[PDB]
Amino acid sequence: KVFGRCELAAAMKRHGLDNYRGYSLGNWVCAAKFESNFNTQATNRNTDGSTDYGILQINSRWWCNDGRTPGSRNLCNIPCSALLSSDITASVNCAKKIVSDGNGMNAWVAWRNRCKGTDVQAWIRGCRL
Ligand code: NA
Repeated sequence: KVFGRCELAAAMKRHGLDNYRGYSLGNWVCAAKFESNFNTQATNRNTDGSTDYGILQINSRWWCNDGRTPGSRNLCNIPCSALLSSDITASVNCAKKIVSDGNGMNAWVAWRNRCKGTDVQAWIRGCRL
């Protein structure tokens, strides 16, 4: 599923991501924009052989099981495929664990490089929330 900007902002708000660990909803929408272009089916292979999955490009090194990332963990206790669902519940629940891990949203390199410190409220501007 390719979400619309305001459609995804509403789905993230409904699942409790708005101001989760102090990160306003525009932060999460901005991260999803640059990670996946709002596509739940986004995948990216890393040089290390891990894979990033879904709207927030969650990695198999730590967070999900894909059966093909040697030495990895599955801290969200999900198959990585769950992160590609049209239903963002697995992505959001796992993002909550990631952003609680110590480095906040820096865990998402695209958030640090493209969202951090910018006017992230522009990502929810005009959305009925
Ligand atoms: Na894994």
